Amino acid sequence: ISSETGEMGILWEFDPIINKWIRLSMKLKVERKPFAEGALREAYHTVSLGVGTDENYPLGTTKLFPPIEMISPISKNNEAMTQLKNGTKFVLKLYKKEQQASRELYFEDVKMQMVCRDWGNKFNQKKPPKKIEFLMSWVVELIDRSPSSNGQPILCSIEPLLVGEFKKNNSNYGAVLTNRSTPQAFSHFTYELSNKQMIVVAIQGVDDLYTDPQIHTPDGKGFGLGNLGKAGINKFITTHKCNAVCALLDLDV
Ligand SMILES: Nc1ncnc2c1ncn2[C@@H]1O[C@H](COP(=O)(O)OP(=O)(O)OP(=O)(O)O)[C@@H](O)[C@H]1O
Ligand SMILES: [Zn+2]
Repeated sequence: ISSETGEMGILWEFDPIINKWIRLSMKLKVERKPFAEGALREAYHTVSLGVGTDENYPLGTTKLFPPIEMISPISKNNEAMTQLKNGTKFVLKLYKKEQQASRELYFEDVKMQMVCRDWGNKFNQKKPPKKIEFLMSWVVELIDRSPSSNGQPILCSIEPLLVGEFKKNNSNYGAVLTNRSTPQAFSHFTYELSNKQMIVVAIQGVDDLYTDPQIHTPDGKGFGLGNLGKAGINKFITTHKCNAVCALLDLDV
């Protein structure tokens, strides 16, 4: 953590393999205006002023989210310390004018992204023609900012900066928006290999470095408000045509 000058944040990293959140602190400097926006969020260029521990910001005043038993007591090891080290340029995302964004939802979005990141590794283990990867994402509590009209602290999510032409390959409701095979085959892979317990769609990013994915599950629970359940899964099916990569992976037509 550097001096000076920016704003402090509590930084949360989820680690799927121990199934725990890792709580840290960082300092960051964010541009006043967004460089981009989509249906739900605005994105801002940001630079890291370093990552440190959470010692100064005691947890549990009580009523915790995430609850204490979901939090690692040790945080010495994490991705943030290298990927957001001092001087790193990265992206910060805020929900637009939010009504429906509870605290739990931000953590849901980050966890969802980490799950998708596991699916990417699993896809890559089949050695397809093009490997894929999902970016890290983290929750940040912007503790230096005045709480909202309702007294909630300001939350956001952050992720690495993608350099290149950002493209959306499918949506979370049936749209197939480019001719590329790998993104559609990856979505189908997740459906079949999960035994239809889930699907990853809204495959989008620069080349095969993806971010902002969306998972549908049949019960429609969790995975944020973009989880459209069976309906989302079925929409994907109606517009999906298998391609050579699906064939290479031996997926059912
Ligand atoms: N990591 C990144 N690096 C560079 N640009 C990004 C990155 N993530 C998002 N963007 C840009 O910011 C825009 C909005 O971000 P994002 O897609 O995460 O939110 P959203 O648009 O609300 O989600 P959706 O469009 O799927 O509803 C994107 O459409 C893209 O132009
Ligand atoms: Zn297919």
